[PDB]
Amino acid sequence: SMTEYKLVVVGAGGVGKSALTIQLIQNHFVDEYDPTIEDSYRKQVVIDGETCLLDILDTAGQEEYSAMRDQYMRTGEGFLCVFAINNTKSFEDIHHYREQIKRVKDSEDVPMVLVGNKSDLPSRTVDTKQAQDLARSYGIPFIETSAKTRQRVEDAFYTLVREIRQYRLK
Ligand SMILES: O=C1c2cc(cnc2NCc2ccc(O)cc2)S(=O)(=O)NC2=[SH]c3c(Cl)ccc(O)c3N2CCCCCN1[C@H]1CC[C@]2(CCCN2)CC1
Ligand SMILES: Nc1nc2c(ncn2[C@@H]2O[C@H](COP(=O)(O)OP(=O)(O)O)[C@@H](O)[C@H]2O)c(=O)[nH]1
Ligand SMILES: [Mg+2]
Repeated sequence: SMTEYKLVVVGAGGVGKSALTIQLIQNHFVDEYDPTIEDSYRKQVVIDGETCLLDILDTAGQEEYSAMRDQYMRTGEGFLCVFAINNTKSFEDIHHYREQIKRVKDSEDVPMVLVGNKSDLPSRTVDTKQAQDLARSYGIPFIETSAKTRQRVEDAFYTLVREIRQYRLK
């Protein structure tokens, strides 16, 4: 009695895609993780009484054109779109990742969660209000996380599972 969920973590270089994924799977914070390493991680968790197998792809994709990135966006069921709260450019980049995914899916309606990572850093440049407004405009949840302190790390991934589960009924 198990359900699979294929999750893809996307976002600009250095926002904490790897740190978030490794904190969820391995319960440690990576200080200086090779920016080019792209790996999948599988873990069983219980969410809302369901035993879930999470298959998570940690992407490191800054290529403009990539057959393999199109393939993982076709295969992925839900997308964690991560920016860093101290990097305005990473926040502006979200629009481009969302557009790429909608194009591959040929759908305006795709399970996504907006994640503002590095909430432990004091010098914020992205107002929580702007991030909430962007998420509202996309019709998706918004969560602020810290891969360093584990704040809302499970919540971000488990919220994305909940989004996928609900879309499966629509
Ligand atoms: O070759 C790709 C790999 C496989 C694929 C896509 N991108 C991959 N790497 C990222 C990449 C590679 C080349 C490139 O030019 C651009 C991006 S795939 O579509 O054929 N397989 C997918 S899509 C996917 C989603 Cl959407 C969610 C969860 C998944 O597990 C998943 N998978 C299967 C695993 C992908 C693992 C990333 N890899 C390798 C696989 C082999 C290895 C070495 C040993 C075990 N892990 C290194 C990582
Ligand atoms: N302070 C803080 N640093 C973080 C956080 N997440 C990641 N980092 C750091 O930011 C850098 C980039 O993280 P990484 O996970 O490699 O980013 P990726 O390129 O998106 O995979 C590393 O130096 C991490 O230690 C966070 O929540 N808080
Ligand atoms: Mg990385």
